Amino acid sequence: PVPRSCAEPAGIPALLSPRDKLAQLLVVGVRDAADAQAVVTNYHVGGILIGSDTDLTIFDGALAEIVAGGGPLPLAVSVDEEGGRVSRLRSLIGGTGPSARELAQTRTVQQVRDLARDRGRQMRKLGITIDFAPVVDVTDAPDDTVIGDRSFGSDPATVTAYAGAYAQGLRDAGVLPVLKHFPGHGRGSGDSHNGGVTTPPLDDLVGDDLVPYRTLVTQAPVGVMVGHLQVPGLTGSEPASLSKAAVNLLRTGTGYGAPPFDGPVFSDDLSGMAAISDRFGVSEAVLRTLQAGADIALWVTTKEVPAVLDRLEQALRAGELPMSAVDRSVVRVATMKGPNPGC
Repeated sequence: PVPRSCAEPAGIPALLSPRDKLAQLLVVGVRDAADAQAVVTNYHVGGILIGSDTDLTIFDGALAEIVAGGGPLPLAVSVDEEGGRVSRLRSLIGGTGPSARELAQTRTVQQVRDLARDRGRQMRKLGITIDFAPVVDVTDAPDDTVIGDRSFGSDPATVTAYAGAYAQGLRDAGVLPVLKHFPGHGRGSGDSHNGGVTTPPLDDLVGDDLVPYRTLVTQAPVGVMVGHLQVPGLTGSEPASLSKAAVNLLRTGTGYGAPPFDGPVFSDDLSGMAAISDRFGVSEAVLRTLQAGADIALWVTTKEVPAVLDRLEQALRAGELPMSAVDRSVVRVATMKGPNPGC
């Protein structure tokens, strides 16, 4: 029972208990209407994910009530909608369409902006507020590989032009675009989803994989998703999503030729991906990613939420996580969500 408020984002923390502040930083995948309604009513999570196993009849009237009942700001609703091989809402917004790789080869930059805006418009009518796209990974790997045709090209300038157009299209329609996967999955050693993955050395990334970010992180609003990527010279054997050194590079920008970034930062999926779940249980993974400076801890099921919040409250009392860090992220997510209607 968390009532809506007209307070400005910087002040939103004063309104909330510590448990509810923590809950604002969680985004979870849901099974259906009932699962989503229960997790929001009972635990007050900041958002939900329309994931691969989500029953899409949730859009038929259930969602608007679920959103209407949450507080103190509008519930976040997110989805994987890249097009081609990754298009959760294909049944509803006009099909998969072409892949990213196919787009950059067969349509202009402006036509790509057109398509993103139309698809984004249809997504916003359904209730979507966040799309985990565009991919800004750079690669020339085969179509069906883990990134493959999900990439706009093998050249950074090409990716900056086309991923930039896609993000602007979504932004045109009032949907938050999210660049992924920082600091570059395109030449990773494998698939994050069933094992540990390493990038080329940091120096190589700075001159190649990271170049699109230098200009795209400045075009607000925009989020950034950090991959489960081990980076030589930056993170050691820790995935980037759990590494404060990696998030700090994103925050400062200087080290790869970018201005600083103060927008919302998302972990990649913490539960369903072996790169994390081989080494960490869910509540420990959530603690780590918030310790790193991520604002949103993301995973694909609801059942872990009571345990996760218990562990995070423990971390607060034992000093494993300082309240200044929680408050700073709560302000970022309020800013992302925007004001309540009626204010």
